Amino acid sequence: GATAMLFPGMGPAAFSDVGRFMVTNRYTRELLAEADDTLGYSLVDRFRQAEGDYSEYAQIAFLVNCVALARWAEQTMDLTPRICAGASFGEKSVAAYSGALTFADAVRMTAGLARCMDEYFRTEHLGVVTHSFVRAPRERLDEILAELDERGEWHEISCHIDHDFFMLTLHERNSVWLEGRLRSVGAMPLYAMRPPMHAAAFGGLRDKAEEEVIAPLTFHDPTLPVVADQDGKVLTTGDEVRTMLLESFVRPLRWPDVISSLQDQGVTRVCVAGPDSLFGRVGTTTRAFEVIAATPRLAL
Ligand SMILES: [Ca+2]
Repeated sequence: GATAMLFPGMGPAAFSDVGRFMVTNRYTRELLAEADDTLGYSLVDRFRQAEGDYSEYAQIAFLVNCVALARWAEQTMDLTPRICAGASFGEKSVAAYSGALTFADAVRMTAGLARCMDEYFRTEHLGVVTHSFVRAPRERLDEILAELDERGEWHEISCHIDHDFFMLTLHERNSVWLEGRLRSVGAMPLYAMRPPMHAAAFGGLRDKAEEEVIAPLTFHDPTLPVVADQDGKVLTTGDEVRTMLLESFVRPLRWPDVISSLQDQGVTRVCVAGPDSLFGRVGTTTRAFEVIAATPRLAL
């Protein structure tokens, strides 16, 4: 059966988890030089000093790391991937990986989208945050959402990851409460992310992103097909990859559709390229495929 290259969503991490990998690995070093030129700054140095978990600098560095690990894994393990897919942030990585964007343009886009989101969320949708959690069966989830409904609290399911694994976007006045409620029913809160992602309510952000960051870029046809993360559709053109990146703002990630599409495409093995402890480990993926988890730790 076929091998697919997969790019994870971006979780929070410390510079400390990857710094040594970044400056020592041959593949990261080449992409960093290209990144620094594009950006006009030393990414490693800015990332080291950065605030929070999702700075512009941490996002570009995650880009660098995932694409580096994909190349490293192909070469060192003689993978000849036939198809690829990215989840959430990983759409940006797969855009680079598939050559739908030059690596420089992918860095430009990633930086631009980071700044665009930062500016948007500093004057719009104030207080919105995205929560990731596991061991939350959907019926238990639905109970929590029905309690939010009773109090008129806005929310959207931003990611469907597994049967019991989701990301929920809502107002931060409900964050601590949600964490408690999840723990009440045996679920496990993982992390709270800002900027938030994937929500019908983010149409004005999609527009701004389109105008300021994405419209100016030249997309190229991918060198291999790309399975969209909104719905599992197989994509073969630059335009489709562009559309995917913009749809990402307003449609949820549906990882089960990505996995079942890949099964339908005759995939039996996947490599998950990047610092990840979610996408390479979740049952949705492992129940379907043999997984290679190409992490900084494996590469070292
Ligand atoms: Ca209320």
